[PDB]
Amino acid sequence: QPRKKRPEDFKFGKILGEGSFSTVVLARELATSREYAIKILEKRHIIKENKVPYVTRERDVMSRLDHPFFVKLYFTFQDDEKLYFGLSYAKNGELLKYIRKIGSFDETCTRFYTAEIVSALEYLHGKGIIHRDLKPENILLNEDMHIQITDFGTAKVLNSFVGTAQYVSPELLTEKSACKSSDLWALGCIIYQLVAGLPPFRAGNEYLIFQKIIKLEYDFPEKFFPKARDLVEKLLVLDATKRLGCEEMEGYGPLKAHPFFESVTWENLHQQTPPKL
Ligand SMILES: CN[C@@H]1C[C@H]2O[C@@](C)([C@@H]1OC)n1c3ccccc3c3c4c(c5c6ccccc6n2c5c31)C(=O)N[C@@H]4O
Repeated sequence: QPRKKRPEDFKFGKILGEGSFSTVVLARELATSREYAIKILEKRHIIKENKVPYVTRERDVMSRLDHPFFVKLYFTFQDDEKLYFGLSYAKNGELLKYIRKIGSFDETCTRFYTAEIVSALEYLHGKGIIHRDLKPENILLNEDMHIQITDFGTAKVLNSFVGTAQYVSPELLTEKSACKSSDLWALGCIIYQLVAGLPPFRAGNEYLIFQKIIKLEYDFPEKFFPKARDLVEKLLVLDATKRLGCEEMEGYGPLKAHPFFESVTWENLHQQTPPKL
């Protein structure tokens, strides 16, 4: 394998984002000119906050990801005080950004982008890994406009966690548990948000949001594409074992077979050219 890389091999640039225990900075490797998104974490802050298991799990899960719709971990290293993860750089940023720019997606884009996510989850769940905090802010877009799902610091590899309020599944609020269906629930929310322009469960604070979630309290606007609406209702189901896509419902075949995906060719999605937004 190559020599361990170090800080001096890069020319760090702008900050792409900040997390609670980390900072992601765009860096260009001097010897190759390649751009990487480097996640930086302070060893002391992690130990003081008892996050070692979390950072470790994050690195282990990312090291197993080998698919075009997911972030790729190219390398890691550390100096006396910090940990460095070398990640693939998704130049176009958050999907949420596009959602806001154009308000909402027409049908061709909703279908294309939902298909990529479904295809990514099928690959993720096939390795027995669950994200647990899937959302438009975590789904990035590469230079070609294909998705790049990242942020695995909250993943579970087949109850100690609750992601973003608006995307939390009901089982998480009434059992502290979570599984593949939790991601499918988040998927439903995301599909609803692509078509409507906003997530299904909204309210003044988290308590009120959690309240609507457990009572399955949301509704579709008049325009909502019929087939997408049907898919969403089969995803936003209170009983986790009744969601289209889960093992009890027989997996991904039935989900990918949904009428909404009728015209979709699942086989080579990352080869296809994305519809313009
Ligand atoms: C809430 N959105 C943030 C957007 C911004 O910073 C964050 C922290 C968040 O992306 C999920 N962020 C991460 C968090 C955890 C792991 C990896 C990343 C990451 C990558 C990237 C980016 C990024 C690229 C372009 C604009 C904003 C970006 N942000 C990130 C990243 C990236 O390109 N590769 C890493 O996966």
